[PDB]
Amino acid sequence: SAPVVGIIMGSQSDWETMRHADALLTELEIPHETLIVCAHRTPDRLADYARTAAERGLNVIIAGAGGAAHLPGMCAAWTRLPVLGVPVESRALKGMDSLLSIVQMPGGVPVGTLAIGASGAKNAALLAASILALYNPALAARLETWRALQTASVPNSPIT
Amino acid sequence: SAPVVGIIMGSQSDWETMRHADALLTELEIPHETLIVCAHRTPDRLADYARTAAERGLNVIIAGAGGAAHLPGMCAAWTRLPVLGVPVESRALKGMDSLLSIVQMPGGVPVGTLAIGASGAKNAALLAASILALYNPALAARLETWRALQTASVPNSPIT
Amino acid sequence: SAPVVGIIMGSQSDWETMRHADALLTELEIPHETLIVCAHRTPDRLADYARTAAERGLNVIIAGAGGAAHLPGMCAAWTRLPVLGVPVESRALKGMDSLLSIVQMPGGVPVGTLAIGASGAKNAALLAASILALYNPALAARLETWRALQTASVPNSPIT
Amino acid sequence: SAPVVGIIMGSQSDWETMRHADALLTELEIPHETLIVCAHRTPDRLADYARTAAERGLNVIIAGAGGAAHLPGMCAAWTRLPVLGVPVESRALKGMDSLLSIVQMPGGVPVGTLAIGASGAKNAALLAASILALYNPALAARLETWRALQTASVPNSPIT
Amino acid sequence: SAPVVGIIMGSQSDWETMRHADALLTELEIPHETLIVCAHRTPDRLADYARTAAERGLNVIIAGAGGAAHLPGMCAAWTRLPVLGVPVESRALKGMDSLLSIVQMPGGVPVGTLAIGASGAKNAALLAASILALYNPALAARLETWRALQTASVPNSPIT
Amino acid sequence: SAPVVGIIMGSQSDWETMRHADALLTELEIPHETLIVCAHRTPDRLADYARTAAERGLNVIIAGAGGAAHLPGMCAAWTRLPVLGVPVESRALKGMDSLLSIVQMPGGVPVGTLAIGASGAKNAALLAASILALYNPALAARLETWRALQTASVPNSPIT
Amino acid sequence: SAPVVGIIMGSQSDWETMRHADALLTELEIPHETLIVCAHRTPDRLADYARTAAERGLNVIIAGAGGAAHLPGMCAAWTRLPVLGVPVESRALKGMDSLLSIVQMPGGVPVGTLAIGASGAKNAALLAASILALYNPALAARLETWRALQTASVPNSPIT
Amino acid sequence: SAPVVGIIMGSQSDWETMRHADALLTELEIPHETLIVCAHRTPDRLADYARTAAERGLNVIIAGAGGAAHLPGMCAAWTRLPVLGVPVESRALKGMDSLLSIVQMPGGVPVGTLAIGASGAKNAALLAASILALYNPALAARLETWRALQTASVPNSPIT
Ligand SMILES: [Cl-]
Ligand SMILES: [Cl-]
Ligand SMILES: [Cl-]
Ligand SMILES: [Cl-]
Repeated sequence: SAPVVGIIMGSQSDWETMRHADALLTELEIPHETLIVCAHRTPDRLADYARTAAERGLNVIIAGAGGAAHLPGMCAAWTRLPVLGVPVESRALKGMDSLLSIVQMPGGVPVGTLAIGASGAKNAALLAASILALYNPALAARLETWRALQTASVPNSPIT
Repeated sequence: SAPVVGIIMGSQSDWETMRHADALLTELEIPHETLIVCAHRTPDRLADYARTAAERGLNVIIAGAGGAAHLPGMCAAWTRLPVLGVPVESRALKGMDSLLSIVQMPGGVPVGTLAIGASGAKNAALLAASILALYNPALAARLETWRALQTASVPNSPIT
Repeated sequence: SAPVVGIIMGSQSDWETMRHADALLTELEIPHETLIVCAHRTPDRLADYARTAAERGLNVIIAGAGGAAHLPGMCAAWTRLPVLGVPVESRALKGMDSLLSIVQMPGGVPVGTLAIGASGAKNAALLAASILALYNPALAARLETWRALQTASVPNSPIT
Repeated sequence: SAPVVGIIMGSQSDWETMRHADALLTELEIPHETLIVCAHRTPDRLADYARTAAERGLNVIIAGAGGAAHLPGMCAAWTRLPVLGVPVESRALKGMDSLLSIVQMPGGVPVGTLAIGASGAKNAALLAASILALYNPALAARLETWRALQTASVPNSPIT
Repeated sequence: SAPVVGIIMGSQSDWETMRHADALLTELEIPHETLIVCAHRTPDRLADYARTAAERGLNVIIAGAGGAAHLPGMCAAWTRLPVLGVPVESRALKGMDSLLSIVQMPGGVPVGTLAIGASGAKNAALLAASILALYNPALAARLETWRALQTASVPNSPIT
Repeated sequence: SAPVVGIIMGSQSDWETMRHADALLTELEIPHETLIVCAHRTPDRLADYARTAAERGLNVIIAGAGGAAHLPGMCAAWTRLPVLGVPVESRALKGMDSLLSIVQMPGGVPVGTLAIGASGAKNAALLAASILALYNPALAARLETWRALQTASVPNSPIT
Repeated sequence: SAPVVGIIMGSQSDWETMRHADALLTELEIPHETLIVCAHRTPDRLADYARTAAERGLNVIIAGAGGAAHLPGMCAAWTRLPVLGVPVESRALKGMDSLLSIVQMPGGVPVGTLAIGASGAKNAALLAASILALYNPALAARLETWRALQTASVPNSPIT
Repeated sequence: SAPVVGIIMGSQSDWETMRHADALLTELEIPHETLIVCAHRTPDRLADYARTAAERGLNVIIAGAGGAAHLPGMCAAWTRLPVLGVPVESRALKGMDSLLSIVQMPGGVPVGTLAIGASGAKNAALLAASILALYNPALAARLETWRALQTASVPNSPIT
């Protein structure tokens, strides 16, 4: 069926991180698309992607980028849809540049930001799912089952 | 009308920041409740608030805290609703402690984090609006008007 | 005999760090328990653990967590017992997120925080021992012997 | 009555912060002494203070310092009593130098570290109280009352 | 005369900083335009400004922004002209977010970044002048005079 | 033909980073020279290099250094030419010392600073090319072709 | 008497900090000179000052600067005298840029670095005194008196 | 002959760094001693070492430590001799805790601080040599020869 979440990232090297978002949406049976869109090298591609997202039926955009990470913020500038941002870990500054470049958006143009790295990618997918679950009772039930299994699966003591 | 967004904050001192979220929801005519809930000083109040949020009809929770800011994360631990986190600027570390203790959530329990301070409070309310707009056409139109006015009102040159 | 110290951690991956606390309590013949309790994935488990700790005869809780590290702080919210916090080293931010998330507790709910990593785990055990030694003369004598041996064992010059 | 807690600080300028520890111990009626002891300017005063603390009847030492804050760590070097460290906010680096120079102790000589500033001073006194409460039933009851009042006094909504 | 340098900034609040660039270009008699252009609130205004800059006769663009400062980078995405970036000091993080989000550009789309604040604004105008001076002899002479006066005017001893 | 760009660096160990600047100038057929000049070990060599650069026909200087990185700044003190600075990644502080040592120049003596590491070296070359392209139509055409190919070469989706 | 210590600083604004070095040398009756020398705006003045320091009879140089603080390091490049560096507190980054750009010198050209701000200025003068005291018995006695008075004058308890 | 420089460090693991100081003193034929002295585990050893250093004929102390690095500062508290501090690189925080713990000494008790790691150890030795060279003409000549060879040995271009 048509995608309701869009996962976008600046480059192939981002995929090692963003694949965890993709996996989780697939696990929760959320139809989505996964694309490369680079804010600095393909800025017109980004403009077109973001401003047509709503009319294309997307409900949430998950965007990942590292370094001077402008992809989530510029996506949000062109869409009214909620945009979730994943800071990709950078080589020198370990994602601190990614984090600050994404989370520190000015008032008026939001990006809901998740943790640096794979955890943030997973949680962007989960946050997107909790948003969609507000209107989709079947997904809401799957998400509840997922959260309940997570809780039940935590062991009671460590292995030495 | 029954609140569909809950704004919670750790203390009265957070209100200077979180009032910007409250004002924005009011401007967009989003029914909401605005409460003090402290993860450390009132942990049972928090548990009850978060675990009953969904059955009370809340759709999104906005949570603001500073320092070792645990309020958004522990709220997300007890609800399947989307939780948006606002790092409140702390005295010594200028909200960097607030930011890291909110954004760096483990995979499995997300918090959509906004900028440190008033800007983040305003954006949490806007992000909450964009989530609700997915399934409220009248609100989607008002949000569209809000973003259009923001864009159109930016001056073309500085005043000296 | 019944445990007087509880060592808790969010996950198996924390054990590589927290095992040093366990080893030291065993060395000093301090009866203890070692458990996994995750603040975000098992928040009700945490609530029950912390609020029954005193009646179960625990005297000190040592809690380790990394990233948005909320386990020590939320433990302290539910118990009047002293809670000692160990920041576990995180991948991207090297435990700085862990450290700030733990040490920056608001006035009214304390967590005595130790160094990032294995050193902090060892010192949490030693700090717990110095607390217990205030009422336990045999342990006080063992601790004094331990500190004295540490001092006597420092070499006078390096090996080239 | 003879002091069971010693509060020491590097200088008069630290008092603005450490007075919060003094006030809390007084509120809980914990006999204590409040002194200036500087690791760098009065190192022999420090050596004598710390090495005689236990035989003088002290149970816990609370030590506050800023900058290259060596007072808590060197105090712990000379006593087997639990030492709690308060990072005082420094002018330039806002207590980040204070924090790192206190919390990052080597394994073998612990300092239980609290938050930067007044909050950390208050919490050091509370942590000291929770330690003493383990073997003083009357004090344990007063601490229970203190925490219960803290929890109950948190307002339910912000004042505008 | 037609502008050969464009100074753009995200908002009126940036003017306190960017006015130093404007004053310097005026002092050196470099024809320029000074405009407000916001990457997030006016992204289409930015796209148009940057993509037409060269055909409008601009030679250098100076762009100032704070927080998640995306203005210089997105400007460079759409022009082949040299873009110089001025990190504006932000309230919470003192321009460290501004700095990292401007300087850490991916290979392929450069931004020549100057210091945080007024100094960086002044230097962006001076750097723009040194670029134009390469092919404007009269301006090169005025810049030489400017640097010579700067050097010669430094006092030999402090005034008390 | 005679060099119009000078690439300088403090040591052989900088070459692993600065070679990317060299490669890009060669790709764009920009005549250049590549030298070692160390601000601290050969300060008179630096003084002579920088103050004769313009008369030798250089148009732009690209300077790379790490740690207490003073080579770009001191180069700029002695020339009126535009100086572009590349922070070389340092072992302990990952180039943060390099970055701050270079970008934070006082008003009056500019250094256009690029990203930490290989990306910054590549972009210094590209920034130098965009400066030269202002007066050199053939190079301007090559640069435009280069930017256009960069944009066209970005893939549309990632490889799993 | 001829100066044996040179105090140099980048600008008049540094004097608020460096006056503490000047006052201390005067108190200890160490003949000195106090001058403005800026690495970036007056690089030839710096070269001449540093290379002639030893033949002019100077024994120690104290150098203060903020931001990209290159003054101490470039001074050490041109003299074999010990150079002591004072990081002056900068507006945005609170002297962290000053600190890193001074302390992180390459092996081969040392700068003995003191604390950010007035404390570092005072300590640079004291460190210079302790160096001169090695071969001036009268000064060694005055320094001994100074340190003894410092130690003895520390109060025993805070004033409320 | 009797040692005139003392190199001290907290542990064997510091030797990997401090060996570079030792090597350089030996190269310059400066008689020295090299010892382990740990501020926290052997505080009385430190007190005795530092307060007898001058009467034992030492002229300069070089002290290295990592983490909460108190060895240089506490050494300086007990001696009037110049004390040079080397921040040893720490595992989690890469020596930033070491650096701040050492350099941020309060006014009145100086530590001349060098770079994090091997470079700082080498430069502590060189700084110690420049201090001793003020009174020792033969060493002064060796140091000048050493500095001159360093300068002459810098290559003119990199190897590809
Ligand atoms: Cl804003
Ligand atoms: Cl508080
Ligand atoms: Cl300036
Ligand atoms: Cl001070």
